[PDB]
Amino acid sequence: PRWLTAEEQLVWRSYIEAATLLEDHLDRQLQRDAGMPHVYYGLLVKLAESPRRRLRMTELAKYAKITRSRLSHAVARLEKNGWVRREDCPSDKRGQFAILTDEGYEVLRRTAPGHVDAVRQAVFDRLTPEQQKSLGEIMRIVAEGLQPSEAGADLPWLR
Amino acid sequence: PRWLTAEEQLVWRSYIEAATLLEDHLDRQLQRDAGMPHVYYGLLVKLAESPRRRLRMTELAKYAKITRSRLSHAVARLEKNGWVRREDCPSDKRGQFAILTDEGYEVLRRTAPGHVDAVRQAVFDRLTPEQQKSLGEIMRIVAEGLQPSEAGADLPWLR
DNA sequence: AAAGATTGAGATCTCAATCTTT
DNA sequence: AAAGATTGAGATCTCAATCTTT
Repeated sequence: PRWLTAEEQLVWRSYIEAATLLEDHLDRQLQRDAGMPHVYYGLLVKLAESPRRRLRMTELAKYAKITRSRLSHAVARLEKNGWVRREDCPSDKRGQFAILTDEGYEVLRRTAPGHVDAVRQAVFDRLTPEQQKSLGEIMRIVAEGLQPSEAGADLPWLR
Repeated sequence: PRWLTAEEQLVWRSYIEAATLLEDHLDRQLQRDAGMPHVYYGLLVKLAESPRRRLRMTELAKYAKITRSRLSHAVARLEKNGWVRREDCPSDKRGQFAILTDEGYEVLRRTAPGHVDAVRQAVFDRLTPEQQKSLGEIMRIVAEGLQPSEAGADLPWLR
């Protein structure tokens, strides 16, 4: 039997709040200004960044840190509104590509500045360089920790 | 209305991943070992901590940083499985109390150690004291920033 | 009216089952 | 068989509408 010290509780509690408030603030900013939730927007960003604006489903899920299932549903929804389309992998008749359409790229161009502001104002404008450095070192460890290479691990995109 | 440096962009990414992986890891740990998602478990923890193991709805929402709507739905679900019950406020026939049942308390006693481990292994076991200090200072600013007292704001529990 | 809280519908996420291809 | 990916059902969250009490 362990437990958390009161000091640790304060750290953890303030993490939980912050995260829950950020996701809320950003989801809302994106739902009004761009018509989609934060996770979806992130998918478009990752494709926009990819070679030929495309990425195979599992690779997309891996970057997003979500499950293939969630990704499929999300891309059905994004395909419906025309921001994304799908193609077959030619060498492997099993794979599928998610490709960002022109119109999808135009929604990023239209909305990103808004979304960037919101992410600035909530976070980066409030932290000294030292803490920005410190935040990234910290989250990278937490992330690294939760996606080890070790064999039979429970990674979302391998679910 | 400036741009984000590439460094800042990378910090932000690694934040998003970490958070998305933690919520995933903890939701799953709590869904198997305790039969409920992380946010719900939090509600039980806050009541367990409260005087008389009870708290009025809006107060509960304010601690949890969620909306009243989400809270009502969540407490219907917790009431159904018997971990929570409701009472009327006697002075104000408008208010409602959320009270943690005995059996609900027994689910915390049973599961907390598991949940604490999972939160240790993912986070605290991986950070030096300096970074634990640093994390809390950082998130507390982000949180404080997103819930100002200054009236014309969009706080979940006031939605 | 506004405050406290709930409701139902539709959107999304999770889980398990399924299909095809390797 | 396992890998890549999708489906549908049920669980949960959001949004707007609603009800009761102040």
